[PDB]
Amino acid sequence: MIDPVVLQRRDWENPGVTQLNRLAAHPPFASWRNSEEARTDRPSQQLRSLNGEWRFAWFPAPEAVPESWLECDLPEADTVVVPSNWQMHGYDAPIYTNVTYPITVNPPFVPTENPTGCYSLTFNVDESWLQEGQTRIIFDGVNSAFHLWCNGRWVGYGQDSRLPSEFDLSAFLRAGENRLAVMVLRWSDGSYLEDQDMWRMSGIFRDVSLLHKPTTQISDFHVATRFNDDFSRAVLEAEVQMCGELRDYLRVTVSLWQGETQVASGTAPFGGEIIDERGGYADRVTLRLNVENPKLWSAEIPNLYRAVVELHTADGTLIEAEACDVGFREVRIENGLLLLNGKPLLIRGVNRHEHHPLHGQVMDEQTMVQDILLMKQNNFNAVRCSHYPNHPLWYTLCDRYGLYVVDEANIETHGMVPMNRLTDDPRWLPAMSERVTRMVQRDRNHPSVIIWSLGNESGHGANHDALYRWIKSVDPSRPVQYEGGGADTTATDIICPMYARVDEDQPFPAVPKWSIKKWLSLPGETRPLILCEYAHAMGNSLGGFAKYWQAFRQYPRLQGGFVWDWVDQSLIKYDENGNPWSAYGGDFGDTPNDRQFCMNGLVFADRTPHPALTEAKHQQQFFQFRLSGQTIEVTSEYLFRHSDNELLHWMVALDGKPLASGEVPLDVAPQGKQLIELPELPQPESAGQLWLTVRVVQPNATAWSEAGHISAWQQWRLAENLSVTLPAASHAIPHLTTSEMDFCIELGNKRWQFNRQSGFLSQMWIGDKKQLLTPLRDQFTRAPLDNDIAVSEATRIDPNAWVERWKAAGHYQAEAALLQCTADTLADAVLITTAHAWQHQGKTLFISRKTYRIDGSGQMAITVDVEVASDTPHPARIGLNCQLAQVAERVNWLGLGPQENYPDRLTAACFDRWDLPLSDMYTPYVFPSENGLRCGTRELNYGPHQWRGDFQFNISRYSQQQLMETSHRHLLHAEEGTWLNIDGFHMGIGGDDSWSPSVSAEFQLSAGRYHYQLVWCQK
Amino acid sequence: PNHPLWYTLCDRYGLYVVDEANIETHGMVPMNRLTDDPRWLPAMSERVTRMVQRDRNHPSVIIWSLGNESGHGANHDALYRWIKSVDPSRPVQYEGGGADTTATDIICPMYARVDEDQPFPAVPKWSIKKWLSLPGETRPLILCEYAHAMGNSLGGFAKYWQAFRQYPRLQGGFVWDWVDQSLIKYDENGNPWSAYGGDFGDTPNDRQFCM
Ligand SMILES: *[C@@H]1C[C@@H](O)[C@@H](O)[C@@H](CO)O1
Ligand SMILES: [Mg+2]
Ligand SMILES: [Mg+2]
Ligand code: NA
Ligand code: NA
Ligand code: NA
Ligand code: NA
Ligand code: NA
Ligand code: NA
Repeated sequence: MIDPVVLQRRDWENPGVTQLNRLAAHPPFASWRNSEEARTDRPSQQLRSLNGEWRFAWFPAPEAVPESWLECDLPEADTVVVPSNWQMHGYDAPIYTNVTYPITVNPPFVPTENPTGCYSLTFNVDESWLQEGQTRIIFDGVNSAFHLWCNGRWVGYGQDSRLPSEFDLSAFLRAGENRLAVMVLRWSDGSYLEDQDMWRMSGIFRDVSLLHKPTTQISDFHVATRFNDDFSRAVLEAEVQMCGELRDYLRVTVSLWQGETQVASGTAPFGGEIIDERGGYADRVTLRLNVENPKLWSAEIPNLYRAVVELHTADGTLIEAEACDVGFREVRIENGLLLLNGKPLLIRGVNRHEHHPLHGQVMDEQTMVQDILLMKQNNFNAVRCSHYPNHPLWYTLCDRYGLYVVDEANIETHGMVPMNRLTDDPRWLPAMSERVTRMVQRDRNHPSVIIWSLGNESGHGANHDALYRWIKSVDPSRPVQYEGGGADTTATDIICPMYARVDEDQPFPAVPKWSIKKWLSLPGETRPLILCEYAHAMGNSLGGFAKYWQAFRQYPRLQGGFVWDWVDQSLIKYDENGNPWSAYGGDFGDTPNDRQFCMNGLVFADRTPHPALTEAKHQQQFFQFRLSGQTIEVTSEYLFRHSDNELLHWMVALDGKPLASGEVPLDVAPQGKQLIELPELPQPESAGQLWLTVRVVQPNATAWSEAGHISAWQQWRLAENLSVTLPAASHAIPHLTTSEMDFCIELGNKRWQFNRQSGFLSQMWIGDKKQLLTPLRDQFTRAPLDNDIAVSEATRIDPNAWVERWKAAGHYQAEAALLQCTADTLADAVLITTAHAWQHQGKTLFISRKTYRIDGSGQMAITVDVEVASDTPHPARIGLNCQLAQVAERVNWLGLGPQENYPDRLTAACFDRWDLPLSDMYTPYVFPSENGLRCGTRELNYGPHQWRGDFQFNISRYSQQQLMETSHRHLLHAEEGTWLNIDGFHMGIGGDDSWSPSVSAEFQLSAGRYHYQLVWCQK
Repeated sequence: PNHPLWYTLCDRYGLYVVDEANIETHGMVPMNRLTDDPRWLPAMSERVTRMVQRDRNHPSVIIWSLGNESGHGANHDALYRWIKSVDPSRPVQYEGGGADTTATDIICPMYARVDEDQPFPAVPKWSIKKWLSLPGETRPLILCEYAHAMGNSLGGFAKYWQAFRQYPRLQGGFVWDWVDQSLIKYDENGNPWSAYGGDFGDTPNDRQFCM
């Protein structure tokens, strides 16, 4: 077995040892030996990728690894791609757990059965690399700890899954063929700081590379940009550090480029200013470059310069060059406001994990770019790196596309009891400090990073305070935030709670979540408030999103938040027929697990939007609208840019029929206003409601959007002319036929049947074709949403959860008892009158009283009046349902759409005539629930049927019962015909969080008495 | 940190104590080379945290010190905040990097003179009366070392005390120092004599500067 010191020391069970022989952290290097190549950011011959086909063998523990593996390839090993997580190749199971550690909590110890990945690579090194200078290896991401060997000799050890580990291999390599051996441990003492709510995987999951640096080398460099009061003048200050022999002829030149133009330059020998009694840094120099009228960086306009750092002899010999993109911007908190370039930010943010449904936690350029384009297209301007430093390319892309970044240390100890057990313990300070300090050393030159975060969900400990102060000391250019221990501790510049509600206090002992409006004004409080997590987007969610944005806009110091979160953490599995399906917690034999709680995204794992995404896009719009008469007032919420790629399209329609349209160019200054006078509108021919819709279209393509991109919209009701004309009097009269079992009504080809034992319409005919597969009955329940269920930890139930209260009240079990069923014959109609009581174990929950009026024109008017017992939990819905025999291709409606919308999530929807394929009327949430509702609907058309009134509906091939009984979307089967759920009223979906009741009072069905009417006819 | 009995004796006899972390990197160039280096933060933190954990219940300890002559690095700032957080009962002081940095609650220079400025670059030793009223300065001033008692010395001692008594915010200081670091050697006849640097074959050495 591999030995002796390595297995003896057990460095992976010691928080005092987080590395051996690891090189110092630093900003991204490429060691260009040509300055023009550095400037253009073209590939460097001194930076080689070792990604591709490696050899891999799996072992149950490090003790099981054979000693021979160190010297030569194992025959039993396989050839696999690197980077990769070994769970994704099927070597063992990924584990989904939220809070509870995937291992027994016994710090610093891990299980003796410790899955061990043995990676190896035979590769070539050219003689030229070994004759001179330094050859290092860089592992961007290894999860969670590893020992490294080169050509059979031990090199070093590393921890922290989310930052690069670098080792000098100069003395280990030979010309020609070389062999790396990497023993990766799944569990280590590092795991105690990696308890993020996500899939627990392992392996070499980020890039591996070889870097060649000269012996005399740039070892570090920091770029700062400071400004005068109006940002018309800047000073770029670049501190550069060298390693190697100090020499008088050595120089650094820092040159600043705007495209092909060099805007500034400075050259100096080494030797910093005196700093104390012993002198200064002889191995450092600081260059100061004056920049007049700098082009400022923001998410709105991501202006970048190129800084080239040249290490050279005085007489002109370049030793090496390094470089970075530079964004001129100031981030500061002043008078309680987070300012960027002097202006208060409004953070339209989202948390984003590094997740791919096929490749797990391995990130690629295409996916990153896809994510960024989708975020910006949906009006996000900010991302939180939940909850670890990201793949290095992410920051480069955020610099270039323009997104504000919160860079977050890889520290989460959520499963500890209490949460701060390790973070208050000075014995864990060393391991914690490296996760903070090495992040700052790596990422401090990226303009996109505007805020540092100390980690996530690790309570508040003294270690947090120490590292807070370390950051403030080494980098005063960026605020520091941290949510743990109450979101407003001494370790944060920003009040940054998770799931604090807008108006409602949640006064938990020790760590209350105050109403965000209340929080700001607590005695002595002065800081800005930006939620690190809010609007939990789990399944059918984002109810109440508009309430946050209204408050964000009204309150200066409420400066936004980061939605939780971007993308469902579902993984692809394959069934017996090789068909892909989306899996969640427990689907890999992983146990214990927290099931679907890993799926909280605005988008599906494949980046298909959830309906909630449009709600986010709309509330995060950068243009605000008001209407007065026929004048539209457009207000810009851009801070820096003019509206130079925007036109306003307007449209007036009468119940879906276009009356007039037109367009006006937008010419709005940042924070400015523009008045748009609409032309005189034509008088409507018919009766009904006029609707004005405006939309902001971007005529030109950008780096992040296509030509014609819609960025903003708004609707208003204009004039309404109420119909005062009586329908044409029909000559025909429907006939009533009575039996003991049934009332049958006939009118031409049309027939209705009411069952006298049940009291419901049991059948209808058009021609002599039956229309119903299941009778039309009241429905007071929905297939529970993730929010209704309100579970965040599989073993924990909130008795106050809506699903728990509905179940215990017997809402799902309640049986309809007939009280009345009579028939009457009027002058031109047959009138059926019914009353029902729903009861559970002697308690009447609901009473439904109806009339059905069928006239000579063939229309059936259903009037429904419902009583709900005041002491039963408010019902999910008050409506009717039936299974129609007809399966049609299209659904046509006049109401809110086109996408799924609910009462507390309908601001993004527009009133119009919508026409979709039936399949679009179902939302494929991975965990199935009530879905696909559209609200404020006045007319619905499906095949031969038309329903009219003022209702909410959903329509699909899946019953509420099936949705309720099915755990995974791939297990759903289309039922015979089409299930129609038509509601007079429907409860909000909530989502302020998904583990407690979160539906606001105004969206609960608490009125006790409810009235609605539907007219059912043939089209 | 001293032998544990020292604090017990200071508690019982009555002496105010500045308990100081075992951190001095005077010989580094510049002096803060290690203390501004995040890789040395772990080793440094233990010298501070384990001192606090040991001595925090002693009433005689009234002030914590982050060490001596190690310039001023970001590691001092972090450890300053660590103490402030874990023990709000005692001020934290530290002289390195100019005696009035963000890592000290007390302006605590060594060998700053009463009336005479010593305007060294980066780390000046202002007149103590002047130091107090520099623009924005509010802290008390207590010299961590003053009146260097080397051989025939302590000239001008009365000047310090006159100033300490006149100025409220001049709250005294700690003389350097208590006892000559001389060692006993024996001559050919076995008679004892007082030895200093260099007398043991030790080289390089700084001779009598230990006394
Ligand atoms: C905040 C922390 C994050 O990692 C998630 O656990 C989220 C709930 O899904 O809460
Ligand atoms: Mg360890
Ligand atoms: Mg967590
Ligand atoms: Na605001
Ligand atoms: Na989650
Ligand atoms: Na425009
Ligand atoms: Na379900
Ligand atoms: Na005094
Ligand atoms: Na001395």
